Amino acid sequence: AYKLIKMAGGNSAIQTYAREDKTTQTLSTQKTISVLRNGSTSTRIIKVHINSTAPVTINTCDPTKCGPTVPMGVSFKSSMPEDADPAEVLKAAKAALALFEANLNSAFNKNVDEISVA
Amino acid sequence: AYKLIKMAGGNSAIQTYAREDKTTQTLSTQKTISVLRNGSTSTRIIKVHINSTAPVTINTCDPTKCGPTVPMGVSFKSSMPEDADPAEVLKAAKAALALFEANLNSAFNKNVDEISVA
Amino acid sequence: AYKLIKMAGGNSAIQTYAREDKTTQTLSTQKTISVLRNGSTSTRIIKVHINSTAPVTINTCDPTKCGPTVPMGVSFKSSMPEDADPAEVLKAAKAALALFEANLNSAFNKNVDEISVA
Amino acid sequence: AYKLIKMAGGNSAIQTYAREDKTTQTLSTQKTISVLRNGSTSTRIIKVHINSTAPVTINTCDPTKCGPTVPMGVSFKSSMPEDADPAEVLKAAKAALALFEANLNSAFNKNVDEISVA
Amino acid sequence: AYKLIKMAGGNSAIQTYAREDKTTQTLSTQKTISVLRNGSTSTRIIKVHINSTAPVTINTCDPTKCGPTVPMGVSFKSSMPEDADPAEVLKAAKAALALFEANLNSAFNKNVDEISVA
Amino acid sequence: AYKLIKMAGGNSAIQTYAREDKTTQTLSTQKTISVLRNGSTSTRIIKVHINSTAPVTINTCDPTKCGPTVPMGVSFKSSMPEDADPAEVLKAAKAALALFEANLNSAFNKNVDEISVA
Repeated sequence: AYKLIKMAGGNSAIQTYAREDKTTQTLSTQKTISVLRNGSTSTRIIKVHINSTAPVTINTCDPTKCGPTVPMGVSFKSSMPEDADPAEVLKAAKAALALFEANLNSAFNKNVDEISVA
Repeated sequence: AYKLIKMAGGNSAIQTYAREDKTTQTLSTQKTISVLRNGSTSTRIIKVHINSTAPVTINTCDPTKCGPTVPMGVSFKSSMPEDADPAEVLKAAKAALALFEANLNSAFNKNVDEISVA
Repeated sequence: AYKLIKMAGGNSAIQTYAREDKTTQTLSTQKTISVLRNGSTSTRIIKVHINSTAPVTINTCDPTKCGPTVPMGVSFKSSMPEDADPAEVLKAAKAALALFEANLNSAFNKNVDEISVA
Repeated sequence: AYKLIKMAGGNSAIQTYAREDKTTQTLSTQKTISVLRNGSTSTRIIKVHINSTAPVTINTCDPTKCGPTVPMGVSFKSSMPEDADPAEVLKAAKAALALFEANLNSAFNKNVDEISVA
Repeated sequence: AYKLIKMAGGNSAIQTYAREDKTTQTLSTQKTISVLRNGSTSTRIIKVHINSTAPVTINTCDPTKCGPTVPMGVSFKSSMPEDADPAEVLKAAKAALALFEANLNSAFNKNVDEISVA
Repeated sequence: AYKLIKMAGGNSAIQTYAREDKTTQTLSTQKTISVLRNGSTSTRIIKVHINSTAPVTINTCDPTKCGPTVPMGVSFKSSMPEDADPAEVLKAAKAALALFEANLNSAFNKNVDEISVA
């Protein structure tokens, strides 16, 4: 139960947030608009990028003597024509993620031959 | 209300599925392992990549839904050293996605100053 | 009966908005400052530029409204040295626009010999 | 309460007017027709240009000893396919202008995040 | 009593404001973050910069009564590592400012053997 | 409550003080005068600089528990022509400082659309 407050940042397109408790855990959201034209017609391509990271100490069996840290991260990206419906690709993506997020650190990729979407 | 069946493709430690009824909607899951060495210490880095896309007919002039197709896609990526705990990173990422999910196709960026979690 | 929301673009001291319901209709406002030096004296010149455009499907043969799109646009520009009074210039410009507004698309020029103001 | 009478001018496309009271305040209206063809089809592009200017003396704090003058100007431009409807782009442009015309000389561009159109 | 309205700036790191009555009187706020890497531990260093200026005109007698304009400004700067306590340096700075504030425009300075802090 | 005792400085333009309790916490006051020659009239320009700092130690875990020391500081600067009135720029700067003061050590910043001045 915490909240991520917006950080001072240089870019206007990117919003950066840090966790109130641990200002080492951060999150970043960015939106990009692109233009793709066929002949005379032109359509907008909206791209979203959300990145949540925190540092994690490399050495589990060490005495935690400020061992060099590696970023641990979870990222989300979205690219779609304006006013398209991501509802179904999101449902599918979330269903797939549910199979992995238990084993997101365990180097074990189960052979799944079909994924059921709710 | 549907299921993603593994497509008749060569497994490359990358598993690609298509939706049973709409085989245009696809989804891919891969896990890879890297080795990060800092001095004497070496640690394994688990990297998951899930992708869920469908084609979208460009909003066109015809009453019939006919036009060039642009891919729309939602992608989730995850990189962390083995046996780390991404619980809080995932929680924050999911809260941010909850904020931006309706606006994934909006072409307008909502300026929020804090993101409440858990 | 609608509002122009500022689009998710990088502010360049130029503000670009799109219409909320019809995001094809856009509008841009910029203000710039110049310095005009005549001999010893230097004065600041304020320059405003407002642009309001929408795409227009070319009048075509099909019953469906399908054809190449040409931009239609109305543009207002204003340049004056700082603290000047453009009240009367604006008044005359507005009277002229009132005369020509119905004929902005006419391909016929109305020959008027006087323009009444205020 | 004045009127702009037509001036002697050289061009037939451009109508030039001067104010009766001050023949230093002037106004000019021009209409241009262009042709844009796709394949066999061809369409007219009607462009209107209205420019209202007056000279203004540079030096406010001077004794008004015929200081060199700079033109202060307000301009309007219109470009659209023949028989298109500028009604909405005009409404939007006028709504935007209303925010600026108070501060047309004051070098201050307020951050406006949305413009309401009547 | 007045309000500092936010001006439209291209840079998102700096927020600029102008007084509603006098748009010549302005104020800028900027926060920036620096990383100080000591060994394998990086610490965050927060710098704040507030500036409040307005143009003052130096009247000099002249056949043509226009004199130059030079800004008068009050600036505040701050720099400290994250989660440090500025309470006491603020109190001391404010007491010194209290001594000098009356005489900011006066070119007088007297030896002060001690400054009493609240 | 404490007293800033005057330290013994070689330069007479700058007066330096140290807190009686903590001689590590210091404060400097300096006033300087500049001449601005416009034609045959020279005008006096008063600049004041107050600085209040103290050393803060960044604790970083290490086999040998000694971390580096970096200063935290609050700075005030002022510059204006003689006999000008800073009352309003001071009020505005103080209101902005009042907003940012709590968050001087926090790395958070939220968009503020206006600052209300007393």
